[PDB]
Amino acid sequence: FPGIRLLSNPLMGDAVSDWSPMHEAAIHGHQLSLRNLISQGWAVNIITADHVSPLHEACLGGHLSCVKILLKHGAQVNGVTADWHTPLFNACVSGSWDCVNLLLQHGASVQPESDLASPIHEAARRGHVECVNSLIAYGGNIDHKISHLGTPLYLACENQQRACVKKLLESGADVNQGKGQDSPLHAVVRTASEELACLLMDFGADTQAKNAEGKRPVELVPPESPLAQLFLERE
Repeated sequence: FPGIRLLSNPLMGDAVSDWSPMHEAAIHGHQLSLRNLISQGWAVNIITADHVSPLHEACLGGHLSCVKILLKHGAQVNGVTADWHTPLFNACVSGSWDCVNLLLQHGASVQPESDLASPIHEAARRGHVECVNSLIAYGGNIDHKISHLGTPLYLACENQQRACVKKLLESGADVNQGKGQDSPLHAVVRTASEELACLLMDFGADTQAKNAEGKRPVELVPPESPLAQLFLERE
């Protein structure tokens, strides 16, 4: 990339490689401090040994004015850390829809290449509905299914994000797409989440779908449980 790097010295660990005063200012939302460092000739595209830029940190803190000044001075929008995080992913972590919108305005890719850090999944799993909204407005696939993770719907259910599950279903998410053959309905009955089971069913979940073990959702609940009596009622 076109930018300054901070290298680790594995033989000299006190030597700084994991931070700088630019990162320091970004993480704490000190945009005036960032201004001063920039006017002193410090690059905004400066990455730690783990490939973290000040923009990554500003986004993680929801520091909108810091994001703006970094972007103004050429901060890379789509940089990926050693953990595959993009600035957009980090904004989704923080829940700052303002930061998310601004990044998307600056052409941030809605769906980065590493399915190891999906913004829409992260937003959904955290219940950040506004962030989910912004991603969809910029082309994000509400049903994007990742191997060994699932859909945003599946993750929202798994993390008990009832308001988010409701919003995803209201926005047209496929009620029946989960993770592999484990539909969202299977997953929530297994955890005995009656709120989520009824919500999913209200939006047309398939009570007859079979999972990897060949089992319908009803077969994952105790026969005397209130869920079982609901499933039986419908059959």
